Amino acid sequence: TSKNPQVDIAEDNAFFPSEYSLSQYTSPVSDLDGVDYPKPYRGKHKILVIAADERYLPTDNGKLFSTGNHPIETLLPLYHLHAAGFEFEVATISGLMTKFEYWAMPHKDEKVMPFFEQHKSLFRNPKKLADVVASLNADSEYAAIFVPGGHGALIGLPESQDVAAALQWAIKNDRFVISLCHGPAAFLALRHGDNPLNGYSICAFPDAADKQTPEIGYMPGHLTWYFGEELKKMGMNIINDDITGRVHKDRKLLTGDSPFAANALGKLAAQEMLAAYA
Amino acid sequence: TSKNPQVDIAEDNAFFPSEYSLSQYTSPVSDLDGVDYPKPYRGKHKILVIAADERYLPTDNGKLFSTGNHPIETLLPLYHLHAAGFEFEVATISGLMTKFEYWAMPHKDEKVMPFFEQHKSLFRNPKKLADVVASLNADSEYAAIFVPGGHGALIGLPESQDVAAALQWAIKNDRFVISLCHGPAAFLALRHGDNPLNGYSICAFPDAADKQTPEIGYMPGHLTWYFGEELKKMGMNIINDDITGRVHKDRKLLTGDSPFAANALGKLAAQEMLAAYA
Ligand SMILES: [Zn+2]
Ligand SMILES: [Zn+2]
Repeated sequence: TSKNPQVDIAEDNAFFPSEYSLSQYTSPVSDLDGVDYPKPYRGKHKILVIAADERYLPTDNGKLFSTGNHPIETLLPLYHLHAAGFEFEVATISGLMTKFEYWAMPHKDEKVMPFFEQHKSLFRNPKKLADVVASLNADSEYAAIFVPGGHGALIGLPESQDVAAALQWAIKNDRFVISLCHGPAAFLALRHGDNPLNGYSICAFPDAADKQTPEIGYMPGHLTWYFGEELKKMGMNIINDDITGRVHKDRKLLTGDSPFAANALGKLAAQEMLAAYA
Repeated sequence: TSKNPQVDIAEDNAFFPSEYSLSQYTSPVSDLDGVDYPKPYRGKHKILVIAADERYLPTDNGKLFSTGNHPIETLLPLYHLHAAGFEFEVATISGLMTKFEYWAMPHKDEKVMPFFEQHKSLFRNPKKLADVVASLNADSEYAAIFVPGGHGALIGLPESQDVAAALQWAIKNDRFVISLCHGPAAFLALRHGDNPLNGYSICAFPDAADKQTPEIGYMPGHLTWYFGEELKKMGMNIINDDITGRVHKDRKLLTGDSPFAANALGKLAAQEMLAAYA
């Protein structure tokens, strides 16, 4: 199994992660489980998902990493939440369709795939974040904001005033905020302004790992910046410097360190949210 | 040469045009020529290009057409204009990178490719249209707005208030407006508001052709709507119902019917613009 990045002919000088990377970090079936919720939430609040509308990430050598939102990271936690009784809505800054890292799609998962198929339109024809934000008030029916990981979360989200307003609303209004892997990079939207996440702790994909993955061809080059240290400059605490599939809780801020943490984050979020709404 | 659409593995159920389509409508070298401008424009006005930030177009059968801006259509006219002394700037509604139909890129063109390479950053890191519009005034240094074709021009542009404001500025301020193929679909941004293009005539890709190309696999399905008739409802006149590589002029509105018209549109635009600015 080669460690060389693979060609994405759709774009100019763009690559998918190497075969080795894929054999070691993806699988045709997920580790989705523990989906037992006999007493589901019966209210109206939904999960607001802020997804990636861009697939290509430029690396330090000019090459583009063909990324986007991680399917395992996005789907598992929503599967648990949907099962727990929480439906979801999807939004992107531009309003353009969600861009997934399909090379990580568990195409043979007899549960995840049909769940994906039955909500495909929500991802394909998302709402424009700004439109959602304009209607926000203390009574808005969103029980939580979910920012899934995938390197696509590094594009736009970390510098969007819309994401900032959104996060500000959620925190100020005592709502849940869920994220994993690189999803917390969006929290950087709060720099230069009121930062209600100051002093919060989370786990996430460590910058240290991003400096190693290209060695195995997960990406065609190095990142041009690291969200970990920036978040630390923004007054946030990152508790891990490695990948173990762990999850963490700081009040209503629920996070995960990687796709290996997706199933666990689902359980944690479902458990925490059910208890709050019942 | 097969007439079956080809798979774009980067996306879910997305396809590039068939081999047949490509053998008959693309080429490793363009028909770029007649680039003779001994007395180039020596002012500051630039060409403002409004490009596509989305590559995937949903068809009537749920399948996605892997499109974007047509490289021949985009590059040839800018090559002539740049040669004529007019540099250019690129903007997209979202600010995300320009998405090209690389399957039409003349990868062996010893002129177009280097010209592309030397301006790549303008396409990759475009300005956000709204930002450009906010700074617009009668003295703004844009001699023309260029909306290249490609089916990607059908996404977002036809319903963007930013594009409407932009076109309104150009017309009201006696600037040139250039477009071809599906690029004029962006003119539909003017519906529901002041429409300074009412009564204008142009040539463009005929709806009739869009209803045939899928038969040869250029697209994986049929369009969900046709910009031709809408433009007609908006008070515009489309002079052609076929593809001949022709170009047309209506005051400062310069257009083309397809990629076969790109080289000619370049000459026309360069000629017309030089005469106006000198
Ligand atoms: Zn559902
Ligand atoms: Zn130049």
